[PDB]
Amino acid sequence: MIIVTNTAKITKGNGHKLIERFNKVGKVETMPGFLGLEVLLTQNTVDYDEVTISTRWNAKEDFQGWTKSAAFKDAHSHQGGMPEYILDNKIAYYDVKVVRMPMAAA
Amino acid sequence: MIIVTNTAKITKGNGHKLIERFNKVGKVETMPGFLGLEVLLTQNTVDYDEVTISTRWNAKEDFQGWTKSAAFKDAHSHQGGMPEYILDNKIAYYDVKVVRMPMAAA
Ligand code: HEM
Ligand code: HEM
Repeated sequence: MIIVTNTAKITKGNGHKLIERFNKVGKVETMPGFLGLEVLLTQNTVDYDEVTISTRWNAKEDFQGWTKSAAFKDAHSHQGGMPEYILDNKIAYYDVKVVRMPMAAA
Repeated sequence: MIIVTNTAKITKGNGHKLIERFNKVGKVETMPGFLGLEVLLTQNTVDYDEVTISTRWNAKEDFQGWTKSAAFKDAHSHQGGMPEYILDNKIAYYDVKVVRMPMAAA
């Protein structure tokens, strides 16, 4: 299981613009081995906003299948480019090593 | 829903020791409002290992309850510094803004 994150440093007060763009049903959710997408807003950021798009996958090849897909090319078409309010963008890949679920579900 | 993340930069090759410490049943899974814990290993880190412990909570109050509990005290009795392979420690808090679950492609 892997998580792929795209973390955007955004000019203060503009985070909500990037969140609104992901706040809708899309195509990545239909891909094989997709397990979930979440959008996070970092707390306590002083001079900027930080918005994280996180996607979780059975395996890296499932993510790679999506980035080759047509729907990825359709969802990376009319973006209006990278918005001006985006100061910095980091991408990271994580291996999930331990998962500990609640007792209320056990 | 919120996420609290502790990110440890570790001496390259020693990340498995921290992962191992969390690879067991603990007491945080028993806390009210706890929704899950996972441990991540960042890919393609050059000089070091990076291990992230992420915990998910229904509300900030639930996490606060946990940090005020005798279980958190006892787990953080410490009274002696961290292992020498732990180089740095960063804590972050996130608000979950959007959740998109897998969907049938039809
Ligand atoms: C490298 C610079 C990148 C920029 C500037 C960028 C920006 C954007 C923007 C503004 C959208 C809105 C269009 C839409 O959501 O339909 C979008 C689509 C999307 N991007 Fe990126 N992105 C980048 C790379 C990435 C990466 C690394 C991921 C990894 C998860 C990713 C995942 C997505 C997803 C899931 C969507 C939505 C597709 C859907 O709705 O099905 N993107 N991108
Ligand atoms: C800032 C300095 C910190 C140090 C030196 C530290 C150190 C430790 C150590 C050595 C353990 C081992 C106890 C065990 O394996 O159960 C532990 C437990 C743990 N710590 Fe930290 N910690 C720190 C902060 C935090 C914070 C702020 C969080 C917030 C989420 C956190 C999350 C956890 C979790 C989830 C556990 C395991 C709880 C369980 O197994 O029931 N740590 N801590």
